[PDB]
Amino acid sequence: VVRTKIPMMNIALSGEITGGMQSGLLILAGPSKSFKSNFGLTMVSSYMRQYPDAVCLFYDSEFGITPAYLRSMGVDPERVIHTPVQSLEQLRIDMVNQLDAIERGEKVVVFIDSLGNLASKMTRAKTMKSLFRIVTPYFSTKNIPCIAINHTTGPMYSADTVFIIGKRYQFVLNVEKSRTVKEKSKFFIDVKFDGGIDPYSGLLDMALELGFVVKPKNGWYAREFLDEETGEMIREEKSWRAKDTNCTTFWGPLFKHQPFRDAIKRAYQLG
Amino acid sequence: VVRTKIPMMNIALSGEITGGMQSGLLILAGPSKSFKSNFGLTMVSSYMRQYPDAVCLFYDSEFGITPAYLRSMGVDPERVIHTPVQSLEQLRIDMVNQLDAIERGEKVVVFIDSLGNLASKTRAKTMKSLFRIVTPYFSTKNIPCIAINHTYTGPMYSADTVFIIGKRQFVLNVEKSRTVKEKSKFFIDVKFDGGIDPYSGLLDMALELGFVVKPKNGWYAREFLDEETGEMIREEKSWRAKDTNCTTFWGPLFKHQPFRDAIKRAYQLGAI
Repeated sequence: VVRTKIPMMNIALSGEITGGMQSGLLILAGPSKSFKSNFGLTMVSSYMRQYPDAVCLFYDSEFGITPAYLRSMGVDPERVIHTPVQSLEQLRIDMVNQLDAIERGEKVVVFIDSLGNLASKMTRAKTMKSLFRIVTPYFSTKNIPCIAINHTTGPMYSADTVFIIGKRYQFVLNVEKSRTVKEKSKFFIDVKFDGGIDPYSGLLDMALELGFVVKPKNGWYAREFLDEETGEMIREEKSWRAKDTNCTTFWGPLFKHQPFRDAIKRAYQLG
Repeated sequence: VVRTKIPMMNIALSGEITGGMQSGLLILAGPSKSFKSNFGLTMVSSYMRQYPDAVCLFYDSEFGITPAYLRSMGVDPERVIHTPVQSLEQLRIDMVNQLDAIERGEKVVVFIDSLGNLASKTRAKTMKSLFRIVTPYFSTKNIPCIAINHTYTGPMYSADTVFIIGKRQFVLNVEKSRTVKEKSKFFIDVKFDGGIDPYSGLLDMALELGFVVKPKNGWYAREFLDEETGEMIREEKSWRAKDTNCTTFWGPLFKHQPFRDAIKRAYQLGAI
């Protein structure tokens, strides 16, 4: 299990609060300036923190991510193998050579920033499709994740997972394709004006849908917990404003409440 | 006024919880990979947020801070005038030229990434002149300048404000300042996720000032001053450290004038 710091991301990835990223190709797609490559980097960073052992193969065609940017996202640049790329053909040739030099068990995350601005060498959609069909088996055989950014039967159905990200500050992530999560699930991702990626994103809304948080007064919020013995939802005594909920004293008891975790899996996780 | 989201850094800058950056040359110094430029970007970002008006004059000798990096720190790259520099001479030239072109009232923040890798064309003497050359513009035109200087009569005494940043989590030493006592130490944390913690140091400082105590080990309680009895009154509940990084914890303290005052007294130069 490789989970991130954002419980809403873990859900989008695995269907559960306690889940995380899988091996395979994940495409993060959407208009540019929606924080896609930051979400990508959060994932790379989590992988590299879980495995001090790991390296990141970083195929770069944008040149916006530098050592300083990586450090601020908590990625060690010393463990990043940087390959600038100017075409899909070159992307394919270099990925295949490196994926082939890797053994099952080695920790390696692939991050591609970005697919949509690479020339084949018109025939772009075709070449992109066959790049995916060529690299995806390696991801699965060698058991590694690959996160690809793509600024907006199609090529992206050769991927294992597709997130489409849009503007609702506030982002909506739409699960277009997944092995683990119901297609078309919508998750809310907040990015603060300081460019800060809220780890409490979407929790309060979701808990409100799932019943585990209610609203005694307008703009006030209360938790409700299922008592196994009496089959009733028991409110807490206390009432919170929305801003006081972004804290572990608020979320911690719910995250620990199995019914909350189960209501999330049942709402989102596949088969 | 221009405060930031990290109170500890509003205290380092101005000696109080409610203050922030002022006009002048601020140097951020210390070993590279200490989060100086993030720390610097945080201020550039608050300045530009408070003044949707403002432009950033970005003097760049490192090329580590790209448009994307800027956006992720909340600076709009469209409002950034980017100037590559390869020497102090060249940097002096462009700064004087662009500083000169500005009328008072125009909002401008200067960010220099960085100073220590620039050849002159006696490096330290060339540096001191540049400062003595540029700093009158900052005061006249009322603009802040944040300059990064990596460590691998000194010129730094020609700055208005010097922060030395090192690893303790980092410690910020105020080496020179108009507003806070010299040698003040502040704790800045950066979490595993590259997260610039806005609760940096507040716990240590409150423990120092006596507004937080430890009932048992690993537990923390707030104390408030009953200003009529002069007594320090504990709150009912205790909290582990991790429960404290929340507005529900710090908020009633930030509202409590005795806590605000204890902070000025420990950090703000008395004569303000």
